[PDB]
Amino acid sequence: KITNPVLKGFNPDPSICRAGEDYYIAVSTFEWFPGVQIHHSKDLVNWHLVAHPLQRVSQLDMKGNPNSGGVWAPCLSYSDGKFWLIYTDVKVVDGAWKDCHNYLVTCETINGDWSEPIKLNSSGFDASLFHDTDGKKYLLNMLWDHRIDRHSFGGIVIQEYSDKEQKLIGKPKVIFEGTDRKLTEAPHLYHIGNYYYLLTAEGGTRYEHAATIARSANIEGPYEVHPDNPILTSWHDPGNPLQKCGHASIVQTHTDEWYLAHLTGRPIHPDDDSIFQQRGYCPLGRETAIQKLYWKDEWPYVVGGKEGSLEVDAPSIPETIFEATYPEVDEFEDSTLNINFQTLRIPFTNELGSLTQAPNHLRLFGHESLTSTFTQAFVARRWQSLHFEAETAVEFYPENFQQAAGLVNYYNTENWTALQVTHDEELGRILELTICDNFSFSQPLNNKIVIPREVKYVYLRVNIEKDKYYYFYSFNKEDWHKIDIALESKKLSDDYIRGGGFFTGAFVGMQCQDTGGNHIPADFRYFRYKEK
Amino acid sequence: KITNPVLKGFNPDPSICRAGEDYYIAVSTFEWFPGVQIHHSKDLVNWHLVAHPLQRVSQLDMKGNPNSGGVWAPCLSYSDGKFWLIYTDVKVVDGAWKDCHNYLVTCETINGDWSEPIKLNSSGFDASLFHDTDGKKYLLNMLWDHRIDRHSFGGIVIQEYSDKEQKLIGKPKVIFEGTDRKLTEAPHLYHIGNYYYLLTAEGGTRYEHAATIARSANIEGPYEVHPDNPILTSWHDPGNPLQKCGHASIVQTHTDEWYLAHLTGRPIHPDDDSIFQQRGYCPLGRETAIQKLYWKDEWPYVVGGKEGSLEVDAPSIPETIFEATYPEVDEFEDSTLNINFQTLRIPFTNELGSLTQAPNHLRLFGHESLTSTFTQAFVARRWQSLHFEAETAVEFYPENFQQAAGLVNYYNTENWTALQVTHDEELGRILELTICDNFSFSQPLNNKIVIPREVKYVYLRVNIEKDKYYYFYSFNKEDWHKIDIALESKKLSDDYIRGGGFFTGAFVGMQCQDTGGNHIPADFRYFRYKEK
Amino acid sequence: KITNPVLKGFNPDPSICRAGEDYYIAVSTFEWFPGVQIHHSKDLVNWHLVAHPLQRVSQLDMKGNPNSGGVWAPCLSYSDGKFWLIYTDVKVVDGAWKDCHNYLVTCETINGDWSEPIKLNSSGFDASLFHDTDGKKYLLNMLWDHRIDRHSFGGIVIQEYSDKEQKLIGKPKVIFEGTDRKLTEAPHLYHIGNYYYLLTAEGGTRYEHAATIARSANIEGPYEVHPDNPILTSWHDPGNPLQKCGHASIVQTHTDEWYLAHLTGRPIHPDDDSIFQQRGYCPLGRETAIQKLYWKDEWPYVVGGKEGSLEVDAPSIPETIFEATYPEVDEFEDSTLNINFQTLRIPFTNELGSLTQAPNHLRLFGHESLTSTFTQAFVARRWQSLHFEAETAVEFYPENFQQAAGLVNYYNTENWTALQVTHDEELGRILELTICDNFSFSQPLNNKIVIPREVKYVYLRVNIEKDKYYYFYSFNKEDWHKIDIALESKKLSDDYIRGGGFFTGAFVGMQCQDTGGNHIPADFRYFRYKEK
Repeated sequence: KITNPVLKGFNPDPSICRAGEDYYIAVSTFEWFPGVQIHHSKDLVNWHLVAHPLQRVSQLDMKGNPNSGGVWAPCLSYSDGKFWLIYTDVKVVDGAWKDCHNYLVTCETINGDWSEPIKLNSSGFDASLFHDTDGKKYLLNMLWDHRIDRHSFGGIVIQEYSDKEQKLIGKPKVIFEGTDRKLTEAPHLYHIGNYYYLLTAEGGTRYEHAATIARSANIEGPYEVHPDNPILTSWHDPGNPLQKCGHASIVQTHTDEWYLAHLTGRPIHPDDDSIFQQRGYCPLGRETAIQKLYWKDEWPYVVGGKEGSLEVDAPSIPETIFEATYPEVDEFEDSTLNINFQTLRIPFTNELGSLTQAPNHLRLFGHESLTSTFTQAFVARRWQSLHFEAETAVEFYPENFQQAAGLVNYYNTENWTALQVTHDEELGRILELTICDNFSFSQPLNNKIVIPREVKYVYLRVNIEKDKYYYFYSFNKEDWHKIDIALESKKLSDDYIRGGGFFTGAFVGMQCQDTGGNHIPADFRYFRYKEK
Repeated sequence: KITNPVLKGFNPDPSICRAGEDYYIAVSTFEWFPGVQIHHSKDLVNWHLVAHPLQRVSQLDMKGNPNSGGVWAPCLSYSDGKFWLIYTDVKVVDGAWKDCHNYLVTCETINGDWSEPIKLNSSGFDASLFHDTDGKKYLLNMLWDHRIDRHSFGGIVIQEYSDKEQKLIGKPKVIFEGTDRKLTEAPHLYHIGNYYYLLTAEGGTRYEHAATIARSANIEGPYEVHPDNPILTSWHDPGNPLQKCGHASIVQTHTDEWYLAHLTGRPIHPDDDSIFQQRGYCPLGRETAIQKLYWKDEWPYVVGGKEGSLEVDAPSIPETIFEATYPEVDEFEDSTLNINFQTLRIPFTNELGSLTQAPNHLRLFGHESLTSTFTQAFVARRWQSLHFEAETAVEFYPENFQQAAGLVNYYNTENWTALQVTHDEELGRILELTICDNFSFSQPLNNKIVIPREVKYVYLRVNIEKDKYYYFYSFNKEDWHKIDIALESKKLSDDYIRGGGFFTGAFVGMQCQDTGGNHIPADFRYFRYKEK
Repeated sequence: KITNPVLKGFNPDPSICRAGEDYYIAVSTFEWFPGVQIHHSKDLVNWHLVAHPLQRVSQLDMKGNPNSGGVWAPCLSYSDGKFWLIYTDVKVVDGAWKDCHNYLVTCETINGDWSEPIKLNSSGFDASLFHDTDGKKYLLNMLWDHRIDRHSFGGIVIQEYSDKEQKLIGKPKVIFEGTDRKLTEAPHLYHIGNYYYLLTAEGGTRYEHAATIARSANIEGPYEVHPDNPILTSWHDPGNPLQKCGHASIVQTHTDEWYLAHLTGRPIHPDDDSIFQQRGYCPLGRETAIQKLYWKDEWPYVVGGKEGSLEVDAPSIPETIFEATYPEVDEFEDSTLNINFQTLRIPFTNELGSLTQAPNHLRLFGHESLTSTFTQAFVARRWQSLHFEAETAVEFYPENFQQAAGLVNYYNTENWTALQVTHDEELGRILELTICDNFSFSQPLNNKIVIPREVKYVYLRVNIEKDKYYYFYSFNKEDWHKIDIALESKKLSDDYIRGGGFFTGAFVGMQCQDTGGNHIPADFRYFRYKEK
């Protein structure tokens, strides 16, 4: 009944919660704005993107943030008639430190105007708010240890949160130090029956990823780990469809059934290497899956095995399907950017672009290049399948070589490919392909593609076919020309990019840059996205 | 008479200009705030720091800026009864692109409140404003070419600036492409006699650095280069006291004498290598020197040779000495931070610290670590000699290992050494030494230094002795203890650090970090700096 | 009964074979001379080193061989009243190619004078001779594919060997391509019952190492893999005492019992990392272990699980213990170098040293440095425990700084530590510590240790304590002095050193170098080795 992944493409660190008969899953967004994606569902089978809480700079200011910084694992809960969202803003993703700050924002509705952030702490990421049955609230998070002679993951800390005083009270204390899997993080507390279940993620978000659970009669612990721990992991099984299974969250349906949401990666193996050595590449990044749970001796177990299955029995609730959140062909007729579209770090303002200046078009004013962590006029959407076709049409009249606009497949500032309309001093308007492979730049087209002066719209297309993708262009929307270069999809995956931050996924979108200072506009007639 | 360097320590890209009988030199400050350092002089022999124009976030927002980004070479000029300051904010310092934006701010006085920035262009750095004798103004700057098959330095461009419309008018055009020295930048135009002299810097800011000059009857050119070009360079002479001689600016005194301000580096040779292969390390970064000029056949020449001399004949103007801009021992009795003190990227606010909360103390509230490009509670000053002694006393009571405060010798987020008072779970308060060598972290003290509970102030000192420096500490201002580790000064130099940005210099200051979230205060009683 | 590892220390790629009621295991030696170590046993519990077949340059010429080159996995068999030894001489261990040559030498006795080599082929390493029940012989080996678009491991090839013509006949052909574990190598054929069992090693010699088996009615195949393959591997179990379990060989005792010899690594975890990410370091290199087998449905299985156990049931044969092959303190009274001692690449000749010139001493004439792949006067023995104490006494009178002699703990030319008596121009005789960490040299002793002129013998000792080892010295055999530097044992392990060749292990021995040309002698009075 439930077919995983439930949330395809870049949708990591799922935080599932129930509000009456409605189910929500908050996922990490990192540098993508607006921050935190929230999906909704009635039956746990069918889902749809409904909100992005962090829409204001006062809530989330990520200009200048390093790749894979910003919003890490979020925590969404429901209590006292409102939603509670705990999020982090990571400023440093490399080195001995991991400078970050945890905040809290609330809202009675999932898609309403969330409150201004309440400062919590900064001792570590993966902060989570636990609502105990006695009315008390506690904040959990991992402790980051920068000291040389100690492992960076110093354990799980807890501290009571005063709702009235809007701050953490008392003193924090370590309640769990993890198992031999180490890299203990993603703490989530649950008061079920006569025990307090502490759920954590261990082994890192790569292939050693796992979800461990422990219990204690008292909240302070010590916690005893599950007899068959980890309750979720596929490290030992490279053949399993779902990999990197960890960073989970538990939910009890209104039908008294138990499920476990968790992130996962579906890798491709294009190099023909030994899967045991080279586990694979995930262009779709880390996605969200949901496993079913069963109880035995007051211990939760994953139905079908700890590895995680693709097909899972759905709860006993009537089916509720939702309409598509995006049209196959977006004609930009609405004054609001489609919810599936996001910008880098900063909000989409009149400065970056407009949907009203040029009716039925997405106008993007040229700004900084694709290697900039500050201001990019780039509107993109996630790669939610390894078999799709994205397309757009752009009216662009560049006057200098520092002006380019087109279709761009992107992971981070150091990894991307771009097919843009630009200006050559001798040839005039040309269609150029630029590649940034882990900061290794190249413009492989020896024979530049010249664009006739009478061409109003330059049609750009990209076809993703599992391990490879190709670019196509057209001047009249009938005759398409293929750019004879088989680009590798693995180069836009979490497993390929360098750096301490590799927590996003491949994106495809419309972009315009003007490093000359003229902020030249680029008009995109439409944006098509169709999965096979 | 004039003893070079005139501006010691981190003071690169000098832009000298005359205002009546007053002389000013604006230098680059990069990530250090407030931006742009302006020095004043009457006789060109004696100088003193007088102002930092960019004090507001609206003028300069560098939060998140990469190391050596931000404020590059500035251009200070005087015309129409006011000062004109052209500055750049570089966002990207590595890769094919060098995303930056040029701005203009004015002020009738050198230390008054400068105006809000006027957007100019972004085609390249080293922007300069030229005031022609006919009342017309022109903006010069180097053209950055990101394209693979071409040099990044695409020549010198010029475009007329409309003072009335507050914007560049017409179209820009290349007027000079440089010589075989390449890396043509730092364009400065001067209308002297029957010619327009275009001064530029070539060969890069390292040891191949040079200053070239060309002339033309008309402003558009083409420009003919000096017959004995470059007019300034010591590349061919590794033994010359002044190295990296380039990025100059010309000034004509009120006594009708000509001088050439330029950046320079005074390297040390600690490794005992061949100076021809390994030219040396400059812990003091790039400093400012002034050479005397002489005319012959309508061409300027450097007096004493193009290499540059230490002793230069001063102009025929009476001597005017200035009082020290800083006390040997700063007791923090003033509510204003000494002008020689600067912070990283952001302004010094009540959030970061205070000089009023704890009278006669510099209170610093713990923030992010030394590896953060965002918010650091770090107040530092430049190393203006290779023979000095810096000292401070701090009252700190850390409760967790994520809180540390002390003395810190710093270059960038990846290169620094820190002697801080911190907390150990087993030992309590301890004095720890942390080292970040090109992002390689270490804490070499095997035997931790335990600080007794009754100790109110922990005295920290550092002695710089040319190629090496040592840390000292004390608990009662009588008995000093040496930390037996000979730290190398070369590790805090432009020539040692990795990355595309290596344009600052060594700094020494007071710091406090609290990655726990408590923003714990650290009280520094004083800050002593005494050169030998 | 059987306690693994049976062969401790550097003793990889075990090739077990039975000769009546005697059992032998041939292991790889790589650059160490004499080539191939052969151990003997009667009960499979107690073992002892008895021979090194390749003692002549005509058989093995490894002068100039790269680290971890030379003798790779050997194949020892018994048939027609004599022993057959297949060995390889690998010349290239990095890049697209792996230039090597396979040879065959025979001898009626295990420790007699083996014959001159018979050239076989060069298509790949891991050559093995199979003696079929019909009197026919076949050579097996892996196929190395250097071509870019294919895996280097091109499968298992077989070709009939003519004993009469002393050469391979007919044409070779691929009979097996392996499983998803890949890196298929170490082919061994066994004709048991109605099937031909092809045993191979897969997943590489690191932690993904495994032993796979397949069967076929006919020798040409195709071969069907074991239903629960691999039959041996501990990749999925980082907690297992035995790691890197692969490259096995099967033996049927005279008591009709089955056992499986295989290499294994016992890693230490000194960095406090996650064992799932960082599996560990093996200073003892790859050792040999023996598992018991059991048959079911004509398929062999490892008793106790595929991971491999420490305690294994011994065969039903009476216990036969052997006397120690080496004295705790070697006083060098015999004219024969102890069998446990080996030299690098070349044989121990009068040119390198002598046991007769200076009776009761091991005289070593100074030659090339420890970084030379040619001629080193270095006599060493393996580290067969992570808890031992090695000691020696040397009488050395160096006259120049290019002469040094002492105690050395070595892995390869780029990884070692040495405590040697040398000459300083100002201080005279001094004791210096030199370190080569992955080709990064350093002499960390700031205060040089001066040796008084009246000192005849300089006592040198080293204490290995699991993850760390320390050097000690003395001038009178009573008062020891500890060099305060905690050296890491992980730096002399297979998992730490760089390069394509990482197949040996840590050694400890006596050395003397004279890069001046004088070949200065160094007299070592004794060599002690005592395991805790």
